[PDB]
Amino acid sequence: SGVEGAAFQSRLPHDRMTSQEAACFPDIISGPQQTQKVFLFIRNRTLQLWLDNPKIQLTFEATLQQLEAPYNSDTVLVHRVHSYLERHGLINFGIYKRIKPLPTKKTGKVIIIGSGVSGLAAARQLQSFGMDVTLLEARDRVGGRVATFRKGNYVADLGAMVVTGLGGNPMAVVSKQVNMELAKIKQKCPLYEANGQAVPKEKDEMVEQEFNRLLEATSYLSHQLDFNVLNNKPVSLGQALEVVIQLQEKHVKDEQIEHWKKIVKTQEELKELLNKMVNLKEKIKELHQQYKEITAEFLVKSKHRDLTALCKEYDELAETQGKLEEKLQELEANPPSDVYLSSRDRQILDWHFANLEFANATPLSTLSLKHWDQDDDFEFTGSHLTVRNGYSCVPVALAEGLDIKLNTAVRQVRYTASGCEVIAVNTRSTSQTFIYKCDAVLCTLPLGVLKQQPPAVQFVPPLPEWKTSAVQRMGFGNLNKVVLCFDRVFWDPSVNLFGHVGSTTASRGELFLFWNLYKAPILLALVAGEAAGIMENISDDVIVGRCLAILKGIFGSSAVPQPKETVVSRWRADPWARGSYSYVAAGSSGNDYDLMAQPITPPIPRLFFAGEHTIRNYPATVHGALLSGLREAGRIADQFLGAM
Repeated sequence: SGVEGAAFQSRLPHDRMTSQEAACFPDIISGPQQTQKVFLFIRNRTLQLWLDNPKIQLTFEATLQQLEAPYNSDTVLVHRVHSYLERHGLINFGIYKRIKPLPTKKTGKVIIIGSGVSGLAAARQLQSFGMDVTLLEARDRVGGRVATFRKGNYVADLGAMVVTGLGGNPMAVVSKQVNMELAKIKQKCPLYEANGQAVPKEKDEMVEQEFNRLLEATSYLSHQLDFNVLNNKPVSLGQALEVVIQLQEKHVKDEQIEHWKKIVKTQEELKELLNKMVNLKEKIKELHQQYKEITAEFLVKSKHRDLTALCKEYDELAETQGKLEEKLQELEANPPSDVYLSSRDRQILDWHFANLEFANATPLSTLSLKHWDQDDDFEFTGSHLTVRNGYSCVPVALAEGLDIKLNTAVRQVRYTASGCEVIAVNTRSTSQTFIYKCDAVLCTLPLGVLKQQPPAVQFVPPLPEWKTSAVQRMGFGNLNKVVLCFDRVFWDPSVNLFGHVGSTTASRGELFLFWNLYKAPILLALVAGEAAGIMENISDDVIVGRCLAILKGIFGSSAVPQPKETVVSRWRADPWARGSYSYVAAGSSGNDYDLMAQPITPPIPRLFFAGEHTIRNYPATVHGALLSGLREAGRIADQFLGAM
């Protein structure tokens, strides 16, 4: 399934056309199905060629000469496809050798705001399509939310760090293009309590099993019983979880009752049986007395079979009595769960939650119960890997040959029915400004900046109500890292990551997860959920000291030396960011990701948006950013260069 593979690795269905191709090739979709069959093979065959060697530019010519008969004969179609694929960044994207040198004559001038992966990506596309493009970047470096600390042999990612499963992941190609050393993440993640001791294999699995059950429960509750709104306010995921935990607590209390009742009842029965027995003892005494008084050869006979008969009664009860102490002692021995989760059990569960508040980069209570995982259906297949040599190798390589004006903070974007103006300023001398003119503006500003109040950059005219409203609706999270550079490795080198369980639900996200990813003696500590923001208000020294506390508790003092170097991120504070990444907030939905990507026109689309918060199916990711870049590059090329 080679050509079949290529289509999959391209997030496309190998045996049918997408609504897209259907739109661009309406003559085929609504025509001989025999042609559709051909179209696809051309598409799948072209991608293949590209994917089987993404280092060199795949051309229309090169494609045509590699297809086999009878395809190689339909020159036109091949072209039509190859073009389509290229325009939409499915081939010839990332970084490759050009066998067909760029034309000197550059048509159309577009300015890109921000030089993040989304930004660079589009930039390289618009330029390969022969347009005049310049990226204005506030920072004194490219990468944006991709930041890598490099000093000596020391390497560590302060921003994104994980690559999620190569299957169908565009980064896979890019990985190959920049020679980025990716290393899978070993699943073994040992958890250690507040005091420092590990968590027995058993509990880890138990509490974790419970963690999944709860989430599953909220999912059912949401997409089955439609419990998605309460008191007119949207239901958050944490809201559900807390409710689902409440119910579990009730079910336990309930089974404790029915048991206490079984007990008491069985104790009442005994106390009663015990009594009549004490009366039969009394009754038997009225006979082992009296009885012993000439007709006695029949009186003794009548008194005997009498007195005995009251034992074929008594010791008979001792029987249907033991059958109660047996039933009793047995229950008081097999009591049900005293509680749903112990105090310590709950702390571990909170770790799993915090671990989630990491993946979503926000407190569970702010997440939409219904849509927080709106894109689950789009995950790539494969093990998650980590960028061993620093995820920055990507943006750096992507910036090669581009016109990037670092230290240039944009403060105003003007767009009229006849052109655009981008006003920026030097971040080193706010006195001087710049007025770049262009036919189009591509805004890859983070949602965090777009949400800023007062506004970091001004739009003239102001953004539509429908755009600002979505911005205000969408969630933008925060996550932080603490980089600990040591001169020795006192941790387990075979262990990729290890957890630290907090003491309280509130602080469950404080340095809960430690990462061992690099060549040098380096550990990363994560700060998730509520902690994230708060911790930013604490000095590097203190925040580091607390890390050491944790580590020392795990490995023992004296075993944990002082860090020769420490790096602490504060992404919310970062004016060029204002948070880590977007998330579907309770009250918002995947539709806002679409509304974001929607271009703004005042008769012809002028202002365009790209970036992780604009790509609905692959939101909050480096690859998400990447695609949103290619996406707009294509959309813009179609508008300004039209057809090829």
